[PDB]
Amino acid sequence: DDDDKMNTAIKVIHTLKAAGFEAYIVGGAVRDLLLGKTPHDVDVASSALPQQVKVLFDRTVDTGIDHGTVLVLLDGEGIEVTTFRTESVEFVLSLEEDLRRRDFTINAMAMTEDLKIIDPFGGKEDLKNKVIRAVGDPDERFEEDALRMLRAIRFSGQLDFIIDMKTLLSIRRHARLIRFIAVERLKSEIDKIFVNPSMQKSMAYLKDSVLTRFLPVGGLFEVDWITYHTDGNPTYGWLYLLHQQKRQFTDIKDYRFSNEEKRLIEKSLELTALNTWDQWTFYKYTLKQLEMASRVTGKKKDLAAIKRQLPIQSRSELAVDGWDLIEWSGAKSGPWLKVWIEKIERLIVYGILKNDKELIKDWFEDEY
Ligand SMILES: Nc1ccn([C@@H]2O[C@H](COP(=O)(O)CP(=O)(O)OP(=O)(O)O)[C@@H](O)[C@H]2O)c(=O)n1
Repeated sequence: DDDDKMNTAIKVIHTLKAAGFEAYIVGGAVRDLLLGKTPHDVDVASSALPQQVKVLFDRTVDTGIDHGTVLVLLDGEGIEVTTFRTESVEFVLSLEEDLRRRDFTINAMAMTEDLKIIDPFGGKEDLKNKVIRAVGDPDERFEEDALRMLRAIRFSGQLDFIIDMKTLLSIRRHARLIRFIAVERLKSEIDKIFVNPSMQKSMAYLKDSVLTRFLPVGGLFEVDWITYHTDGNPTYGWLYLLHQQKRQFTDIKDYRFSNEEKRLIEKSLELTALNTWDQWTFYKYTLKQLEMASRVTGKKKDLAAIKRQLPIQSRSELAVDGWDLIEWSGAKSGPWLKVWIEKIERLIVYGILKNDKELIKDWFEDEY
């Protein structure tokens, strides 16, 4: 491989310890190393306080300082250094105090500079058995942050693990608490589930855990997911969900999509409702919308080639505009222009009228 994150984190730990502080790799990096995977991120936990970290490193980003977190920039990587803490934020004085309030045992391990695993809650055994289990009392972990309930669902698909039975029954009992979680955090976890492996298992856990009873419009996630295959874009999960149920975008708008996301969903839904697609269809809709609609209805056409082979790609290529029509018509500017521009546009897109000012003028003077 060519990873640098672990190496950089080792250097960060070394500098922290050279200055008298304790420092360890924590979080998913430890889980990933034990799974033989290359970590996406490597967090460091330290007895150093944020301003003490800033003294030791030339380049830091300080946005999370209130939470105890300094981002250390080193060797072209960024390592998050967080003081021992628990969230609710309270700084604490030992590693174990920090670890004992984390969500799941596989996420509550630490590793030293010398590769020793500190695993007070059996993270290694659960990792080996492929079990997502809350640290300590699950009722406690889920009251501290109800989003953890949904995180457990997400990890089951992402790692192909099961959810520990006691933990899962705890989620069932506290699923109501999900109502307090910012919808942006909910959407972020669901977007991950939609692109992760084993997503059908994640969706069955979502239902079995009772989360679908209390998530915003939670019942809508209970569709048949067998024929869903992610395209790497979480948006396709939301469109698949709606299409399977013959529902419209407004039914999921609680999740606070961006305008472009919403447009992509709404336009794709339109395409799936349109009986037959022709040149104007391929002209007016984006490739991304055409491809997502094709994906969700099961078509496999070579969409890109059809769009590319149209006479023009967009309105900016049109050889005529409203002010040419004002000249030829002798009429004052008004909404009629858009009507007539579109007539001309259609004729060009269907390859009937040449995209040529003088020939469009001929057509117009004859039609008007
Ligand atoms: N609610 C939470 C959120 C986080 N944590 C703890 O913070 C660490 C970093 O999570 P993180 O959010 O920074 C990345 P993660 O979500 O684990 O996915 P990835 O590693 O596959 O990229 C996790 O390992 C948990 O121990 C927690 O105890 N309760």
